[PDB]
Amino acid sequence: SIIHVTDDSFDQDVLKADKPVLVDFWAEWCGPCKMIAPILDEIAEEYEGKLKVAKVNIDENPETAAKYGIRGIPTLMLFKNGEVAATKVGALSKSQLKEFLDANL
Repeated sequence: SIIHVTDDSFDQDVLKADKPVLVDFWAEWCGPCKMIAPILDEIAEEYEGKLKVAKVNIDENPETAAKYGIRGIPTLMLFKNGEVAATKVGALSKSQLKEFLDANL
């Protein structure tokens, strides 16, 4: 399950979620973001009982990019309880992403 989230919906969709949310900050000009997209598609399904996946295009959503200090991408941020539990900057492999989630969920 993946949702596309905007500045206007971030509070509802991410901060008020009933499950942890992995936020993928991306943009069109980001090659590594495209390389990790299919991995996130798989992770979203495999972790559906544990996690919600959200995508935020940073060019279209400057408020959220500014608020969370998103400077380079890819950046992934795992939210729990309305707060950032962990941040990863730069691409990682599927196995690396699972390590990150398993430790930080």
